[PDB]
Amino acid sequence: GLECDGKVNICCKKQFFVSFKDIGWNDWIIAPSGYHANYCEGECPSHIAGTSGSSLSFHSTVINHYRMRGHSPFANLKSCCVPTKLRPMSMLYYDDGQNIIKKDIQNMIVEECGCS
Amino acid sequence: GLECDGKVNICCKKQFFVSFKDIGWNDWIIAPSGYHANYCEGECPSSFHSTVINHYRMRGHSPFANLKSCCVPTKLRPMSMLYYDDGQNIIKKDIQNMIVEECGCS
Repeated sequence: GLECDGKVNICCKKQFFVSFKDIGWNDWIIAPSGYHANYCEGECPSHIAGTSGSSLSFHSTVINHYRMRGHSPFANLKSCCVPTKLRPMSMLYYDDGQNIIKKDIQNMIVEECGCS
Repeated sequence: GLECDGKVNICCKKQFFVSFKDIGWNDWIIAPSGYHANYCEGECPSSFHSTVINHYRMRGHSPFANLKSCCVPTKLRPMSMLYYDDGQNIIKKDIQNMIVEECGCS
């Protein structure tokens, strides 16, 4: 996907450092202390609706069929800058099961952004 | 997530069938003849990742304060497709990101 930079106002990927101390979950999360989660933000004008960087999925291609030619409700449904690919991250934490757990938690890190 | 009925106002999956004959794609796509593509619709009012973003938005934090949460696909499934290629060979291939399987708030 696109990453933000000087003069990029459309949907793009930016950094976002998560501190577990800062949000008060350092009591249950042992490791890591904080990590690069990233995030997505910016305008989704119609000429990039549904895209994920320089790819357009098959699903997004069907939706754009309807949107390009103004069918309802697809002509109206807004397009939003959102993660389209995320990665898991190993975490060590206290869980209710009563104990300390290590496991890959899915969907922790934004790898690619796209327009819904 | 949820599946839309006509009652729940929160983000849910809307069932939506597409015929390839209908939209003119059946000259390239041999099989299947259509499928349930589905889509997302519904409010995202007041994912680990989305979770942490939500935390900061709820504080007055000038990064995420104005960042709107949207109803978007959170899982998509592949489907087996048979189609002609740019050399008119019949190709059988799993195509990814064909079906919206679940919807969530961003």
